Amino acid sequence: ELQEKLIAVNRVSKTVKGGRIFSFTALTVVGDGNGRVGFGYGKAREVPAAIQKAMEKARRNMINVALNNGTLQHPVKGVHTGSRVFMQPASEGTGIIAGGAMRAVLEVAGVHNVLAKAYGSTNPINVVRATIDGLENMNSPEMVAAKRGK
RNA sequence: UGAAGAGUUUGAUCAUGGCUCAGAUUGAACGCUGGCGGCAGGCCUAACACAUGCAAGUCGAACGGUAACAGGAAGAAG
Repeated sequence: ELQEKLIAVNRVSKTVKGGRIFSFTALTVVGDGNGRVGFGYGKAREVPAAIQKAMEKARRNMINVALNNGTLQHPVKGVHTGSRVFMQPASEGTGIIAGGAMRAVLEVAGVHNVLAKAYGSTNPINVVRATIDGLENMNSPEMVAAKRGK
């Protein structure tokens, strides 16, 4: 299945000793379609090449996440320095909501049922890794079943 | 009876930090402009001040009476 997404495109326009920049920086997400998620970043002269520079590392970057029935069931926080994320379970027929970064990271996890909010710096390249830090913080009833007793 | 986001410090970027916008209520008020109806609201101001009128009356099954209308009678007459 295809799940891969583009979060943001940013145009670079400053002047340097090599001349004036005409480049684009991209941020993307992919995952494995079975339990892993990841992201990638990259700058290039053309947007399809920036997207590929990002996608090729977004196809390598992985972390495993406990994703019981493709849904969130507990309240969870995530952090990266100035950027914070908070995610909670939604009701029947409700879900995302929130900034375009969280909206993409949850699709590569197969999830929709989340009430999401961001706090502090809304910076995209931090709030993405703060969302992934919040998925390191995600737990499952199937893993707690292997912890209980003894 | 349930959960955000976006504009914005620069030659850049990331923190830290304040500013801003889509929204809404009202005895509102102003201007352009205004087809029907129902329901609601309509002197917050000068606790400053009024000509005029209305707004709180009524019972004769408590009653001395009779200003009137019916009915009888009397009578001035007609």
